[PDB]
Amino acid sequence: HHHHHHMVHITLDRNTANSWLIISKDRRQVRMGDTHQNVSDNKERFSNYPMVLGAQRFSSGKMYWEVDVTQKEAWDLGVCRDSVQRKGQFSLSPENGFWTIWLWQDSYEAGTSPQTTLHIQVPPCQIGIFVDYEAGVVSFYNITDHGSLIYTFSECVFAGPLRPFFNVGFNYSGGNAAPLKLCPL
Ligand SMILES: CC#CCN(C)C1CCS(=O)(=O)CC1
Ligand SMILES: CC#CCN(C)C1CCS(=O)(=O)CC1
Repeated sequence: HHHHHHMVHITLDRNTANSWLIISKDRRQVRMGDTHQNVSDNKERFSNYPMVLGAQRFSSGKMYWEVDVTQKEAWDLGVCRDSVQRKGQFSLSPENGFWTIWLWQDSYEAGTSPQTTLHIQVPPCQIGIFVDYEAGVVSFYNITDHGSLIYTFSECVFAGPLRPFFNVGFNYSGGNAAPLKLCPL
């Protein structure tokens, strides 16, 4: 792909984080802590899952960023509406305002409803995410495999401002403690 020139500097919004997450001082990395991180509750925090939003809001244009997923067993990545549900249980779908892919139990899937099997020959260590607001497109690229396409959501109905979306995943296994990291431009 040739989307690198639309690179944007993403930072994480502490106020949206699940209360177990630890966001680095530079707001570029997030991981699951082993307990509640001693923050007050607020209506923005994702309550049921280890999720956090980027601070940036996008309502036009073309945007590109990259996320490091090295040695993780489970994660979700993409974009979502600013108005997505924060509390209780919900599925990651375009109907609920999410355009995402994930790794779960040794398979990669796109967050359609129902979910779509992805075909990845080279497990990615970094993911590129491209949003074209006007065109209604969200695309995912395998940076480890020379930028190969993973998945394109087209005919997207964003229906609001978009935020970068992250899920570090649970760590029931003891094998998923590693952080998500926003990679430098
Ligand atoms: C099937 C599947 C999948 C991957 N995610 C959509 C979930 C999000 C909720 S969760 O509790 O973080 C488990 C992982
Ligand atoms: C956020 C949240 C939650 C659910 N928890 C009580 C734990 C979090 C740490 S764990 O290792 O994922 C086991 C499940």
